[PDB]
Amino acid sequence: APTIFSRILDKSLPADILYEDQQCLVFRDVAPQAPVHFLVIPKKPIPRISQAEEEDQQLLGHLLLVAKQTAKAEGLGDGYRLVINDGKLGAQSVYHLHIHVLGGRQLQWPPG
Amino acid sequence: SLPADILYEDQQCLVFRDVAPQAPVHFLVIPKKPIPRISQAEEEDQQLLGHLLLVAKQTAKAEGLGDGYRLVINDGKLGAQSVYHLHIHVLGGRQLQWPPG
Ligand SMILES: [Cl-]
Repeated sequence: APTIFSRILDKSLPADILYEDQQCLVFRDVAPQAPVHFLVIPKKPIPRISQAEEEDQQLLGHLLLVAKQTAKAEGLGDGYRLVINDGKLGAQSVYHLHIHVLGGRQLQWPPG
Repeated sequence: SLPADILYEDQQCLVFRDVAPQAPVHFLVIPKKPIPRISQAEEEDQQLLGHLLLVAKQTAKAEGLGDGYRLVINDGKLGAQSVYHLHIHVLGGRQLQWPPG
């Protein structure tokens, strides 16, 4: 049942943590696709965005605000990209909701 | 473009097809409040931002994206942000690659 993010959350797998509160955790991606690449994850183990529900509204907004706050802290003033992958066609890696934040280089278009 | 290209509307947001699609399904979720960039959202926007994500995933289901899809928000020049109003892109109907641009 638990994904590897369970170890990130319980600190049994050391990670470069940029932000933490009782709702979420932000840590660097160890397979980075940009000079800055971090993940914002809820502590509630919502597996994918398609499985979020109305009761998650506050949490989801909080994740976006934390993403943009952390982007500022990481010096992404010239721009960045937020990405959420759902399921196989979305190339979702781990089945625990995560927002990717990529910056520090020019992002291309299309976005994959 | 036609009125039916607005896939969803409420007092908080509008959802409409992208006329320069990058996938067989490609639509855009925008707030009615004119937040220019995600980097300029503020704490007061918490509920609105969560609503936009829920609307994105609800509309993805309505558009038949049951095998996966991708949400993208671009900020500024390095993000390739193309209009200075907040847009959540939703892309589906094909395999999305990695990296995401
Ligand atoms: Cl954009």
